[PDB]
Amino acid sequence: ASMTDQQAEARAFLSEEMIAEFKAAFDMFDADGGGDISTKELGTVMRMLGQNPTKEELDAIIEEVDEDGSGTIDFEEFLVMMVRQMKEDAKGKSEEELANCFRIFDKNADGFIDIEELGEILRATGEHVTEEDIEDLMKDSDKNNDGRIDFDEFLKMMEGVQ
Ligand SMILES: [Ca+2]
Ligand SMILES: [Ca+2]
Repeated sequence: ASMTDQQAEARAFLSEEMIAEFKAAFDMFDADGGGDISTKELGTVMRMLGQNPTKEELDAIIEEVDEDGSGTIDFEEFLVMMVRQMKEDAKGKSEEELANCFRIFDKNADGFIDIEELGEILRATGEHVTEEDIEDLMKDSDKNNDGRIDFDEFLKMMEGVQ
């Protein structure tokens, strides 16, 4: 992926109204109307738009985009950086939520989901699940054949591909 390839993929990931919303905030720091902002303002615009880069991440980005020393980042490069951050933050949110889901499923807090806990959570959804359906999910998710689902197997069960 060239930079332009990365920029075309960044644009394809976002709806056009979202792109124009991001440009409306970006434009408030341009002033000069040139299609770019100081790299000193990148963190501010990113956080205004709901992203949370660390300082180390921002330094890494600035160094990626400011090799000519102009001290600016353009809008197309800004979109590439926003999509990278959106993907990273969403990944972190999903892992955090899966760890909370496991702590709820594991009613007895022993570090495993057993067939009784699994049957009880699935029946409470209201779905017409049978004991055979519950046993089939258990057997398919239980990689090491100990009769239970630990957090590593839970992550694989839920994420599915993984
Ligand atoms: Ca348990
Ligand atoms: Ca197991």
